[PDB]
Amino acid sequence: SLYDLPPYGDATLLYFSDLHGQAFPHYFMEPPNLIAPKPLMGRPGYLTGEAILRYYGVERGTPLAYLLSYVDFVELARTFGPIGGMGALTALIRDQKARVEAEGGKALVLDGGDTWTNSGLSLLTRGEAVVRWQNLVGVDHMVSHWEWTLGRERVEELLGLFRGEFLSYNIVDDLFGDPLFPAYRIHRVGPYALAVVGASYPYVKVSHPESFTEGLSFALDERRLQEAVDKARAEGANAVVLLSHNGMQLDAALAERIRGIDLILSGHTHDLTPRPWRVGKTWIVAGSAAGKALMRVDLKLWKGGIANLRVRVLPVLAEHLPKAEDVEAFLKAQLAPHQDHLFTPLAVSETLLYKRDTLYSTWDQLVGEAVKAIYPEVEVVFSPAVRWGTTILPGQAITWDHLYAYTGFTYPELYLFYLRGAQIKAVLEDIASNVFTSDPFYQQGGDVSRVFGLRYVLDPDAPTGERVREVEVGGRPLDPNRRYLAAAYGGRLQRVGEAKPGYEPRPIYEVLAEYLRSVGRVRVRPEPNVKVIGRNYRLPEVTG
Ligand SMILES: [Mn+2]
Ligand SMILES: [Mn+2]
Repeated sequence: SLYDLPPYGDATLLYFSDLHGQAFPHYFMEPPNLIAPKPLMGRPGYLTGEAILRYYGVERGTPLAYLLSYVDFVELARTFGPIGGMGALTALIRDQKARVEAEGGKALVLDGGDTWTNSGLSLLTRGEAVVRWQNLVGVDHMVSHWEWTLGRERVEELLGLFRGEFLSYNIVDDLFGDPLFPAYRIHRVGPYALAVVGASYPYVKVSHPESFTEGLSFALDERRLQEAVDKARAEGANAVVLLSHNGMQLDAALAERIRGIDLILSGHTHDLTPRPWRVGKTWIVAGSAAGKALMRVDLKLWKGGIANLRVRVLPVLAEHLPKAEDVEAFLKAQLAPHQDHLFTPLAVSETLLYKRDTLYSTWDQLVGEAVKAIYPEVEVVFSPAVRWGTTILPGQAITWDHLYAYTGFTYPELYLFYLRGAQIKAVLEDIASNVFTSDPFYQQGGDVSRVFGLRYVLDPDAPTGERVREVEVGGRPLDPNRRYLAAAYGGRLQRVGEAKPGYEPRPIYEVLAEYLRSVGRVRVRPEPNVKVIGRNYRLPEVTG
């Protein structure tokens, strides 16, 4: 029994992160690849497939293996059923908190951020229905990242509804530098005091439209973070927990630079850590994503920190959890009007459609194919390599709710523009230098944009300017001076391009629904357009 655990410690943290508004049970496969430059290979955040199972001592075919790796995915999805769903997550959280309290324990419900956005329910209520669900379950704290794509005003509004206490040491006014929210909160846990410090994603300005966060700075400030930890302890905190949305590698670097952080609950990177990652004098536990798991962290505290801890990744399996009737009732009420829109099949996929990967996915290829089919003049389609999304099983129907799960940006516009061949290589080399940075302190936690219509060779360990080679567009060598017509959504690439005259940008999801409804069935087979030097590029089994 995964959920039946004996008591342990003075305090229990019930933690999830990066739900990305996923209201319903769904499928979410881990990436087939998490390519690292040599210096970073074999670390948590860079483990996939069989390697991840071995690292954590997880047996193949188990519920944990199903959550942790792409290995046997389709087979395990049919065996254990879908993951997540606000209903099941709520039921699990409620079960766990009741056990702990009945033990005489103290349980905190911590949300790592990236909760309010990127789903049908979210887009339909501009995030509000997600905030309401949060209040139903009882979230004690949360940090943020994508929340800000709602715009400063809407966030300000929703925080008025949010019953938990929002934290962040780094969101400050861009002129005066005064923090807008509390950096941390101290909770009494028996005779001890536990401080929960919050950190929001520091790269919000360059990752989303600048207008969403005008007047704010989210910059990483070690001096300021260190000072908040020092203050928490001065005020009585025995132990310090960082509820983070920096990204796990950045969290790791901080563990070696900041003093006094005992545990980091790492969001943003969508990682899974069945056993805590020990860095310096800190333990790190990742928050997974899309509601697939509830991390239960039991702490035995001492006057100077965390003496020991028990970490359990609890799978959120809807077929094996009781119902949270109030959550189910609330969702039916919230989405009754939109049932037909959200859940009517648009098309049936014959193969596995997955999103997560360093370089390539079948979902993103489907999108490239959809764009080219509707805009035949397009030569290259740049798809955003976000880590949020969903997974479609073979024979499963694709719905609007799925489209919003995959492309539910608040700025979902597809842009058509010309790029010179030299800009194409430069863009890839640029992304490559960010993703394959050998220094974790500079890591931003993203993947490489998928470019449909081109093929290339990548050397993660080559010097900057030399990582991308042998570029080919439409079966011919890349010509640096030729103007290629490109398409791109969810990013900023259009800013350096020459807009296609006569084209009016429109939401990527409209283009996809139009395509899907027409073809009725899709069968995208994995055909990676990249060759990785020094690495074995892996693929999942897409049938079954
Ligand atoms: Mn996220
Ligand atoms: Mn994030």
